[PDB]
Amino acid sequence: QFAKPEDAVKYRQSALTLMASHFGRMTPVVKGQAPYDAAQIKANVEVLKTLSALPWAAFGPGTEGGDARPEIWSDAASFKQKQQAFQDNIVKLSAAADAGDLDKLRAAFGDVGASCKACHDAYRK
Amino acid sequence: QFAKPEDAVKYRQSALTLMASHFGRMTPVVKGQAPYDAAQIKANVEVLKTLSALPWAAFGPGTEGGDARPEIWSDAASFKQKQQAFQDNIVKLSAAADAGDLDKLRAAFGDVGASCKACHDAYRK
Ligand code: HEC
Ligand code: HEC
Repeated sequence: QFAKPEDAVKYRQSALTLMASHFGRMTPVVKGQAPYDAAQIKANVEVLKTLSALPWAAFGPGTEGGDARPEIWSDAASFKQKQQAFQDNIVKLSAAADAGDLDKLRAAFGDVGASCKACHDAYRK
Repeated sequence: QFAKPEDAVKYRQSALTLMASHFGRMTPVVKGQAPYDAAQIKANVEVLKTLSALPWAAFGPGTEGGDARPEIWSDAASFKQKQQAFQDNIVKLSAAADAGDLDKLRAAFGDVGASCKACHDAYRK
């Protein structure tokens, strides 16, 4: 699916846009601004779970481009910990949503958001 | 998530790009050009299933834009049948992949592809 590096960039940017839309739309619920519908949030977090695993395979060898910093590949072990932190946080978010626990969902959501920002600050231009 | 029509366009384009990548990468397997790994295809078709439901909510009222033709909204019943045909075909593809049946997977894949093209020819500029 990624014949040229531009194809990997296009795919990962699309995946990250979708992941961001499914994460960000839950902000009002975790802030108490909109009612918590546990079944709807559980379904949305399943979509996010699915999406959250997709970008990383499109940052393979020779896929420099987009707004991705070169240190993703020169500091691969460190990038892998930023990715793992995020994926571990998605597991926590799923656990909270599957249990229908709003207080745990809020904590997990803030952990996910902090991991998005940590990777942005180190590896996104 | 779609405050302005441009946000709905961005989301749906991202979803359609991902859906296309997960569909298209199975072409060599259904053509007999690459070995069929039933468990890998089952996992990929689950991703595609997930993705295939996402664009349509981003073609709501007042979301004209992108390469979407206006007849999506002026002929809504007809667009809904092109969308349903495609989603019905994704159910067939999932059934084949879950059963590990390559011959059924090939048929279902060609049905999905024909439904992509049918909607493209009528509703994509
Ligand atoms: C590193 C491990 C990351 C984590 C975790 C998250 N993002 Fe990120 N993001 C990262 C990179 C290296 C890039 C640039 C990709 C490129 O090749 O250009 C991005 C990009 C985005 C984007 C823009 C996508 C686009 O349409 O171009 C968005 C909206 C984005 N990232 C959001 C986002 C959110 C909401 C995250 C947590 C849920 C998140 N990212 C995690 C690196 C990493
Ligand atoms: C109507 C019911 C559609 C079906 C079924 C499929 N697609 Fe489509 N697609 C459709 C429209 C109206 C548009 C334009 C969206 C816009 O606002 O611009 C598209 C677009 C695409 C794209 C381009 C996405 C982008 O990055 O801009 C691709 C790659 C695409 N469609 C592929 C595709 C495939 C592979 C499909 C079947 C698996 C498929 N589409 C179905 C309408 C419809």
